[PDB]
Amino acid sequence: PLFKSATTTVMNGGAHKVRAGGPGLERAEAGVPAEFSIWTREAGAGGLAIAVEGPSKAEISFEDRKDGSCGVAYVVQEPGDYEVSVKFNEEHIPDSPFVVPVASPS
Repeated sequence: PLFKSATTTVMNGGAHKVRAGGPGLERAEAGVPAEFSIWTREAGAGGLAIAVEGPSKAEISFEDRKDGSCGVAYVVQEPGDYEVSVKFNEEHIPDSPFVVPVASPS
Protein backbone atom coordinates (compact mmCIF):
# COMPACT_ATOMS: atom_id res chain seq x y z
CA PRO A 1 0.00 0.00 0.00
CA LEU A 2 1.60 3.23 -1.27
CA PHE A 3 5.35 4.00 -1.09
CA LYS A 4 5.59 2.40 -4.52
CA SER A 5 8.89 4.14 -5.15
CA ALA A 6 11.02 6.29 -2.88
CA THR A 7 14.45 7.82 -2.97
CA THR A 8 16.67 9.45 -0.42
CA THR A 9 19.43 11.54 -2.00
CA VAL A 10 21.95 13.63 -0.09
CA MET A 11 22.48 17.11 -1.49
CA ASN A 12 26.12 17.89 -2.12
CA GLY A 13 17.07 28.52 6.59
CA GLY A 14 15.41 25.17 6.85
CA ALA A 15 12.93 22.99 5.03
CA HIS A 16 10.31 25.72 5.35
CA LYS A 17 12.45 27.72 2.94
CA VAL A 18 12.37 24.74 0.62
CA ARG A 19 9.39 24.33 -1.65
CA ALA A 20 8.92 22.04 -4.59
CA GLY A 21 7.25 22.71 -7.89
CA GLY A 22 7.46 22.24 -11.60
CA PRO A 23 5.52 20.29 -14.27
CA GLY A 24 6.24 16.99 -12.53
CA LEU A 25 4.31 18.08 -9.44
CA GLU A 26 1.31 19.53 -11.27
CA ARG A 27 0.76 16.80 -13.86
CA ALA A 28 2.28 13.54 -14.87
CA GLU A 29 1.92 11.21 -17.79
CA ALA A 30 1.59 7.47 -17.49
CA GLY A 31 4.84 5.96 -18.71
CA VAL A 32 6.59 9.30 -18.92
CA PRO A 33 9.33 10.83 -16.70
CA ALA A 34 7.66 13.76 -14.98
CA GLU A 35 10.33 16.23 -13.92
CA PHE A 36 9.88 18.59 -11.02
CA SER A 37 12.33 20.95 -9.38
CA ILE A 38 12.91 21.60 -5.71
CA TRP A 39 13.66 25.13 -4.55
CA THR A 40 16.91 24.64 -2.67
CA ARG A 41 18.11 28.25 -2.88
CA GLU A 42 17.96 29.20 0.80
CA ALA A 43 18.37 25.81 2.36
CA GLY A 44 21.99 24.98 3.05
CA ALA A 45 21.83 21.55 1.40
CA GLY A 46 21.44 18.33 3.30
CA GLY A 47 19.27 15.44 2.29
CA LEU A 48 16.40 15.23 -0.15
CA ALA A 49 14.07 12.37 0.58
CA ILE A 50 11.20 11.73 -1.78
CA ALA A 51 8.53 9.08 -1.64
CA VAL A 52 6.16 8.57 -4.55
CA GLU A 53 2.94 7.02 -3.35
CA GLY A 54 0.44 5.93 -5.96
CA PRO A 55 -1.66 3.13 -7.49
CA SER A 56 1.30 1.74 -9.43
CA LYS A 57 5.09 1.70 -9.60
CA ALA A 58 6.93 4.89 -10.42
CA GLU A 59 10.41 5.29 -11.90
CA ILE A 60 12.28 7.83 -9.88
CA SER A 61 15.35 9.23 -11.53
CA PHE A 62 17.51 11.85 -9.90
CA GLU A 63 19.71 14.14 -11.91
CA ASP A 64 22.02 16.85 -10.64
CA ARG A 65 22.57 20.32 -12.05
CA LYS A 66 25.73 22.41 -12.52
CA ASP A 67 24.34 25.41 -10.62
CA GLY A 68 23.50 23.15 -7.72
CA SER A 69 19.83 22.85 -8.50
CA CYS A 70 17.61 19.81 -7.97
CA GLY A 71 15.82 18.01 -10.78
CA VAL A 72 13.82 14.85 -10.21
CA ALA A 73 11.96 12.93 -12.88
CA TYR A 74 9.64 10.04 -12.14
CA VAL A 75 7.57 7.95 -14.29
CA VAL A 76 4.43 6.39 -13.59
CA GLN A 77 3.50 3.05 -14.85
CA GLU A 78 -0.29 3.66 -14.64
CA PRO A 79 -2.47 6.81 -14.55
CA GLY A 80 -3.99 8.05 -11.30
CA ASP A 81 -3.28 10.35 -8.36
CA TYR A 82 0.22 10.26 -6.94
CA GLU A 83 1.22 11.77 -3.70
CA VAL A 84 4.87 12.65 -3.61
CA SER A 85 5.90 13.04 -0.03
CA VAL A 86 9.14 14.99 0.29
CA LYS A 87 11.51 15.58 3.13
CA PHE A 88 14.33 18.07 3.22
CA ASN A 89 16.71 17.13 6.02
CA GLU A 90 14.02 14.88 7.56
CA GLU A 91 11.48 17.70 7.22
CA HIS A 92 8.24 17.09 5.30
CA ILE A 93 8.46 20.74 4.12
CA PRO A 94 5.40 23.03 4.22
CA ASP A 95 2.96 21.24 1.94
CA SER A 96 5.16 18.36 0.62
CA PRO A 97 2.43 15.90 0.07
CA PHE A 98 1.82 16.86 -3.54
CA VAL A 99 -0.68 14.72 -5.35
CA VAL A 100 0.13 14.78 -9.00
CA PRO A 101 -2.67 13.73 -11.39
CA VAL A 102 -1.12 11.30 -13.78
CA ALA A 103 -2.94 10.88 -17.00
CA SER A 104 -2.46 8.87 -20.15
CA PRO A 105 -0.26 10.62 -22.77
CA SER A 106 -2.72 9.34 -25.35
